[PDB]
Amino acid sequence: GSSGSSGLREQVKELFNEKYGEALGLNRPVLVPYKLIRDSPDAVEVTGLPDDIPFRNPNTYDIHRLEKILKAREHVRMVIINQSGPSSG
Repeated sequence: GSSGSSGLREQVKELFNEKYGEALGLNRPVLVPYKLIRDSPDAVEVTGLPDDIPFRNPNTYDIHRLEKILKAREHVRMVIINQSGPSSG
């Protein structure tokens, strides 16, 4: 319930998605199966995120977190714990 232009949200979206891709060893951004990771916390590892900020759907965070995350976009790093992905899609 605010006025302006919700961009960060999307920015963060592509961010987490971007990380996933790189983590998957791909060269393209891929959505993050938070639903899975949720039930399976030993599926993908998420790090680099800002302190005092967990790792969940970017569609909930606040201007701060949204920014913090973005402020740690270069720090944010994903590591495939248990999943393994194919090559050349």
